[PDB]
Amino acid sequence: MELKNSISDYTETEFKKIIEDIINCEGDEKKQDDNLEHFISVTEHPSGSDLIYYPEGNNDGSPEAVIKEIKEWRAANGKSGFKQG
Repeated sequence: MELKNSISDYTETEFKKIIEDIINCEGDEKKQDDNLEHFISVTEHPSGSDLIYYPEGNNDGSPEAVIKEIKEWRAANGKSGFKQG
């Protein structure tokens, strides 16, 4: 989706509504796919959907641990996470 063209225009909680969008499925699979491009796009986070469909043991499998790994990946990579919340 042609949403906020970067993570630093996201906040952690706007990204939650996208990340929750999918986990719930506010949609028809296709809506998750349309997110899932976007979830690469803003993030640069190389896994994409691997944090969502193949999650590991840091992961709570909720929208929380992905937001975390997006913060934590971006900052570990030296990059901007979302907004300063």
